[PDB]
Amino acid sequence: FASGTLDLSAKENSASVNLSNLKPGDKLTKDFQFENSLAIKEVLMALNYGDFKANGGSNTSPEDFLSQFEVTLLTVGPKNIILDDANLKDLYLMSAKNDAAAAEKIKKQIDPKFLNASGKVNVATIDGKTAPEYDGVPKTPTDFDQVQMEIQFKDDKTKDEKGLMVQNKYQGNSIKLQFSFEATQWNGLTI
Repeated sequence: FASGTLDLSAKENSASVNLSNLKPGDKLTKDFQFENSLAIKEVLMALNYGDFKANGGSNTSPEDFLSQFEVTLLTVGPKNIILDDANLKDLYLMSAKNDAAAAEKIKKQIDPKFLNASGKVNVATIDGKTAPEYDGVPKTPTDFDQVQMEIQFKDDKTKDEKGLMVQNKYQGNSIKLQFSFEATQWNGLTI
């Protein structure tokens, strides 16, 4: 329940998540508060992954395991839902590769006001609105909303011909995630 502090003045801000010893339905939650007074327009989130291990589970595909997870990301001023149960594979391909087909899957749900041309997602809001929605910046830039992230192992509940839970193919699997957060100037370049 302890929030994480991302100092936007820092060179790189990233948060890692270890997905290990989980079972379908499990959720992981983390809060982030930004700190700054640089002229920041956006804070762009992207996802990377790695270190997949089968650990005796029948699945040996890193991507298939990744595809079992969803992320909900919101900001708190009411709560503003930016990403709602976005599939982690789709989010990886969009935000790491700017893959167009993957972006289309996310664009099904997301308000394009949060989507950066690069494929990364803007998570910097002030009372639920992005900074460029405002008519200029005050002499002292307002602190950005708190960010809340929820990662869940989706629970299919599908059985096969043998009556076994199909998602047990992932039993034992582990993988590591890293979410990056990049502050941008008002011209859109990294600070």
